[PDB]
Amino acid sequence: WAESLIGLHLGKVALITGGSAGIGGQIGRLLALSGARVMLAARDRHKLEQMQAMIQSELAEVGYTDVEDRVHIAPGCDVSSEAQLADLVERTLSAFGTVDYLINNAGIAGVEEMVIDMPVEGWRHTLFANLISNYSLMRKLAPLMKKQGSGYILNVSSYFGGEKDAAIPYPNRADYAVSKAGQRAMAEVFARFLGPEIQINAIAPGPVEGLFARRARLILENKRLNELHAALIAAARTDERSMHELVELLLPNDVAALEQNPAAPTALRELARRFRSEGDPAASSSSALLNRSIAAKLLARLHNGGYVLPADIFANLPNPPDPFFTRAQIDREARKVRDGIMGMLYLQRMPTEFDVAMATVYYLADRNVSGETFHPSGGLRYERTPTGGELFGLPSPERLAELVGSTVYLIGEHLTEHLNLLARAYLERYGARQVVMIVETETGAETMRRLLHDHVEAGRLMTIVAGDQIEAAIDQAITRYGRPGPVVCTPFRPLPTVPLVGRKDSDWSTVLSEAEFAELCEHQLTHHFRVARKIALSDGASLALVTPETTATSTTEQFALANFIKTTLHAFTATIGVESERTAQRILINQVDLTRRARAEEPRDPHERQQELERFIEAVLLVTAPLPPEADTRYAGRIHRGRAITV
Amino acid sequence: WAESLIGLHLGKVALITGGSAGIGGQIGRLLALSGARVMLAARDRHKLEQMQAMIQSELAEVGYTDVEDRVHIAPGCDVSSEAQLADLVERTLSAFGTVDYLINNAGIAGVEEMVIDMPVEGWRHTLFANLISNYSLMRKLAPLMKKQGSGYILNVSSYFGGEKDAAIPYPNRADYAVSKAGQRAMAEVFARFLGPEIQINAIAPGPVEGLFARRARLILENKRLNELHAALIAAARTDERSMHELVELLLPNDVAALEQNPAAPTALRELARRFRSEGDPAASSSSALLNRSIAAKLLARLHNGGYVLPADIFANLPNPPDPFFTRAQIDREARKVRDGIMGMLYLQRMPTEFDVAMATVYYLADRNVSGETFHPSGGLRYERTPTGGELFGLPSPERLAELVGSTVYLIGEHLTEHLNLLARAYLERYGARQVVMIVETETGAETMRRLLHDHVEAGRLMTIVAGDQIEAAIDQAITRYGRPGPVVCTPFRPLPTVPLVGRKDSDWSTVLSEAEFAELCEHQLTHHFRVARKIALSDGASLALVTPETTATSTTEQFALANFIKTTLHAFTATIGVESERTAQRILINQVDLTRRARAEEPRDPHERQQELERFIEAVLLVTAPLPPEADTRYAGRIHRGRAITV
Repeated sequence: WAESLIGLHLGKVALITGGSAGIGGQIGRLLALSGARVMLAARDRHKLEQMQAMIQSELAEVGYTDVEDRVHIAPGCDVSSEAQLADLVERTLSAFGTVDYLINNAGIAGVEEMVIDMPVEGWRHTLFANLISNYSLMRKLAPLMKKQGSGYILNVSSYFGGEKDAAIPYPNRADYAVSKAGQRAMAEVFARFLGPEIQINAIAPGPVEGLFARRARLILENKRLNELHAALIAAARTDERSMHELVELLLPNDVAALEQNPAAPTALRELARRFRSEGDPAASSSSALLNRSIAAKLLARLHNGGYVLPADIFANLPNPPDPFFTRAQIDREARKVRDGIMGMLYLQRMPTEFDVAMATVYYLADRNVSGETFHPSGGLRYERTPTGGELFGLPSPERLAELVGSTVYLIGEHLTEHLNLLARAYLERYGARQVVMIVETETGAETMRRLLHDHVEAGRLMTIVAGDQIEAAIDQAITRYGRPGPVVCTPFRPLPTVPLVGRKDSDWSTVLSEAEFAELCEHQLTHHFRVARKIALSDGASLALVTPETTATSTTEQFALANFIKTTLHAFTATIGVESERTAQRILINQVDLTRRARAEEPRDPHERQQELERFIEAVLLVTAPLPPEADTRYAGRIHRGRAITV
Repeated sequence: WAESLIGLHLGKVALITGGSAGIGGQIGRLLALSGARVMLAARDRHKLEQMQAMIQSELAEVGYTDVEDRVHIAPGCDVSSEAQLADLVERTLSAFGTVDYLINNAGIAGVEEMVIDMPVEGWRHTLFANLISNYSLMRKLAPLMKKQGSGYILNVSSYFGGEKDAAIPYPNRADYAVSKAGQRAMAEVFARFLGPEIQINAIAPGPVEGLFARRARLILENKRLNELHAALIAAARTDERSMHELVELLLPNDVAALEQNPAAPTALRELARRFRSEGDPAASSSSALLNRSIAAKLLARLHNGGYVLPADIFANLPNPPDPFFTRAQIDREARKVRDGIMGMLYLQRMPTEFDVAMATVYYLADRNVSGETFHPSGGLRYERTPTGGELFGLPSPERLAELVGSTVYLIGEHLTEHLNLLARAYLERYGARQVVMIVETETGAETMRRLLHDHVEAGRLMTIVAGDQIEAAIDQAITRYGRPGPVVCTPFRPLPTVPLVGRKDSDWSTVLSEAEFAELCEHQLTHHFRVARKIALSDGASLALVTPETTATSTTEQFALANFIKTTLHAFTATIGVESERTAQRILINQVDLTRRARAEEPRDPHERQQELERFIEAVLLVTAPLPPEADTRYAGRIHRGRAITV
């Protein structure tokens, strides 16, 4: 079976991260059998030593000599740590000299929560492990590749990272999806810079063959949380009771008593009815509203949304008797998950790690591909959200009427003209009651206060300085000015103008640093994640995520980084749109792109510029004007969530 | 170099069409060296015999025996002929029994004209050779593959056939592009049906290494045609002279005299000035307007657009002295073409046919991919048009004002509700002067006349029966009711409901026939091509191409065929949009999709249905309301052409 493989990569040196198991271990194995010298990096020394032994034993069996010189390991390697990645590269270059192939395979599942349950530090950790690590190793190894005149960077992404012009929603996995999309986007935008000496591609395997009760149980506990949270948020909107008083109705922990209470809000009585109808009579979840675990995670959502409740509100919650969910409900949801994955597959057969690695090692022999995403497995039935539509007009007069009397939050700093035009559109054209302008710095606040002096003097434009504490700034806005209806989130920072690759004979000293690439992710991805999380938790009606602006005079490097961010953020927008849709959250989340693919598409004169700024206002109004609630059908609801439009 | 290849496909039988040369000859060669038995089909016997000899000689050299039994040829095989494809399959199955791999490689360049210069029979010929041939061979060979429990269909498409969710405009190549897109779309939609026994994928190589003066000269002759045609059409719109009288200004064939004529229309005097400024003083094209060849092709455009001119109008045109274009202008355009192709490549190196075939033969070993398009070469800088945006509202009141007093042409038959709602929107809401309803049959005409009785009785709705003569029907409309402003083109026919695959142990007697697949292309692709060609030639202001309707009750087979058509037509729309943009044609051409990917996205109740039909009217108005001509900037012009939106 190895006959077609032996000799294919003879003389090559490969670094494989995550090389102790999974597809990474198999790529390491087959590259070694193909004749490459390999460094396998991973955390667990013991698993790495076993993999190294098996590969060395197989090389000896097919007739390699000095097998200890052909397979090295780098144990205790956590790719989320920049220091550990520098140590990995020093260890690899000491062992083998210049790396030919960087196989950026290492990956973690990430937080595995909905965005509104996702710790900000957990999201950042996923980006460090899964995405920033891929740039960091490229930044250290590409200079040596360019100097020797050849190299290959392969980022191991996923089908769930999307594809060119299409995002793939991955609910409960936004951190992972964005990381996977960023791995592909890095190949798409760096290929022109790294050519002609270096190839950069991604692989995006689908599901591969590699507890299921415990996951099905978490799905059911998550559904109970979502149903309770959505009804409490909906009730609080139109009831005179505070959220504290609404949550008190839950404390007897009695479904039938909540359903039958004529003074309970309709959203809570209808929910109680659903718990009885859809419930298993042998499950305590059919007669009790929640348990302490769901209660704690619900209280965290409410607290994270600026709702005022005492920390001990659930201290005396009656404990429902086991089972909360029956083995029958848990097993039915587990079959639904499993059957869901198997029904994705056109070929009705799960690919093996071995088969994917084999297709990958054949693919690495191709010298005429860069910027591409290879699907070593595929044929998948799954939802996709096309991105990059440019032909739109205004929303309906019915949706625009819903802006009258509204509280608008605008977030930004660098895009002062956009922010001014938006504030004035919402206030002067569409009868918003007030705009809260949330900027990064006092200097930004003063720039906006001078641009909007008339509305400031009239009490219609309030300014808040967020710095690096956007969630506390939004809490200040909720407390002082009221919860937001429409929200527009622009980036505080412009894109950097440093080189993305170095001259062949240079040290690359000025080239985008590992720390600068992290900062890019912080300012252009994490910023929107933090706002989306906080705004959804705080019951905002709508949220436009706005990418950085490219113009006819942007540097080629700014175009590359802009498109990196635009592609990567599409994964976020698509995922959180579907997560929100499927959990009955009102909020509409969509993306408005100020980034284009090519300078030739940008406005060239003042007239075309005016056209562009009018399209920007139109685009933001198209995604932020709320749906009159009768129009939020299943059909219209899916259209107005998780989409991106290009100005 | 063959060491990794020998044994990879041992025991397989492959049919390769176009197997005498190019990538096809190399795939044939490398599959044989890999251990496959191959049938190579092509037209020229002599080239096939040479290829067969070289491959047989190389097999003998690497140690195969009985090499005459391993490489057969099928000369005189024209894949555009259904009879010849049946003969090919009989010949192949006699030689080898069941085919494992169908390599649908054969392809022609096609007409290589803009749509408005493309004979309808030439377009049909391209579809027969390049697309319908791929279904025809699959229809004959898949039953045997399914019966034996395994098979592979590979369609050799092109990067210029686009990708999932993105069309790639290929000006002067609409027939080729649509054929290439259809090859990919066939893999995308058939994979679920052909699984699990059969894999179907496409390959989409970019430019490959495989007169250039003569092509550069045709580019310059084509530019002169386009500039003259655009100015005559523009002038005729707002001058009281007939096109015949406008063309008389050209007969002295004197650039300076046309520029200096104070009574000549501004569009023609400005064009004459451009010919002098941009011209080579040593070229006769700088002092003469045209030559007999350009004159004949111009007269054909005008005649094909229903303009009345005598056939001999150019009989006495003075012949400009050679050179019309200097070697200097021809060589500069040839360098521009060449440099254009080389500047597409991130890797700055042209892939070889050998390298692409090698990557392809490795790819064929992967058993876990279906429905995919593999790029064996790639890393290309080129324009793309994302498709499948669903979030749009109405066009601007300024664009809607431009509908007042307009002549609207609606084409269709099956979608009677859509046609009624459109006629009534344009007439009752947007003050169109008249609607010409162009249907296929008398029964369709009578259905629409009864639905629109009020507007019929009032003289606002005229009905024409086109049958299979849509161009003559449009000529009747021009003559009797005046040239069209906005035009909406819906398909006459619904999608068929026959099976797309047969049961394993059946003869497949009821499965979509080769003739039925041709008819699908005729009704759902050629229909829109014929209308686009005729409407652009006839100076229509705008054209919406509308795909077939899928609903929550469409058969799974109708969803597959709908999506086939939607993807394939996107290639057409994107190509003709850019062709029109780049040749200064006014007309706006865009696509409105009534087809969705999945039944779950379709409306489920009467309310969602009303929402959907309102979105349809909005979408058609968004692409058909003309631009007030000051707004048709370079920037706004590219936005409003070649796009697709999904209702």
